[PDB]
Amino acid sequence: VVGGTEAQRNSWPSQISLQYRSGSSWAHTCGGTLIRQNWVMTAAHCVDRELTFRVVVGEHNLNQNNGTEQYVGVQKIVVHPYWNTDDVAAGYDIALLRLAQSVTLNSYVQLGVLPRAGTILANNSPCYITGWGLTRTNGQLAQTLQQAYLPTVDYAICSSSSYWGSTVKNSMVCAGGDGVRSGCQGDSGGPLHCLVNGQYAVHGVTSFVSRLGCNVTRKPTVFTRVSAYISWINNVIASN
Ligand SMILES: CC(C)c1ccc(NC(=O)[C@H](Cc2ccccc2)NC(=O)[C@H](CCCC[NH3+])NC(=O)C(F)(F)F)cc1
Ligand SMILES: [Ca+2]
Repeated sequence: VVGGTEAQRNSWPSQISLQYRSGSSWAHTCGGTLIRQNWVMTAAHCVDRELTFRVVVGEHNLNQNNGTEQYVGVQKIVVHPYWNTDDVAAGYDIALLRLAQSVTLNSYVQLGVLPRAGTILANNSPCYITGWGLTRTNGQLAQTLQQAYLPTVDYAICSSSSYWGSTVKNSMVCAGGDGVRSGCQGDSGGPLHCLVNGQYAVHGVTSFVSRLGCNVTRKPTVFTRVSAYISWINNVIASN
């Protein structure tokens, strides 16, 4: 998160860190959203490498014991059947991970509330992106969870010439684009939380930014529109 602020410890409890095994250690690669005590929603591109992965719920400071973390292994990865590694602009950048154990819910670990199927947010809707990714373009991971106020840019505006054009599809949410605040590498998979009827709901899964830089005027951060995937999500959790 470029142009972010430090999140309070309990503000966003459905946020997880997706980490992979590096030598004796574990490194953060992506965010996610806890959606069931044993299921995480993240972006499909986050698990395209065949790495050993773990999820950390209740995490705040990556590099420090918070006294609130639960570590759980990933048991099963279901990516969207239509996801293509070579074409992120096609969409379908969503995956579901079955955890090896059910996590315990407390004020640090909560399930994220999903939107009703088909819900589109009006332009300039109040949303927040959270994550541990790069705080500058080509910078470094944050060690505490950051948040940034990122209002949505609706599809007409976002798919216009000036903006993402043809690269954005109606299965995506655009948010931000002011050249100051943005999602950046390592925030992929994470939540875009939007305040709806007095309730925060997870409307985006972070998917991409520009090839030119994270915080670029008129190139909003792009998210998988979660409400486009509610029947697939339910259908996976029911069977698996
Ligand atoms: C400055 C220049 C090197 C530059 C190049 C690319 C970007 N970023 C990008 O275009 C964004 C990174 C990103 C994702 C989500 C949120 C924020 C940022 N990258 C993506 O869309 C890829 C998805 C690859 C799909 C194929 N397997 N994301 C990533 O792999 C991740 F996790 F590291 F962030 C930003 C800057
Ligand atoms: Ca920690």
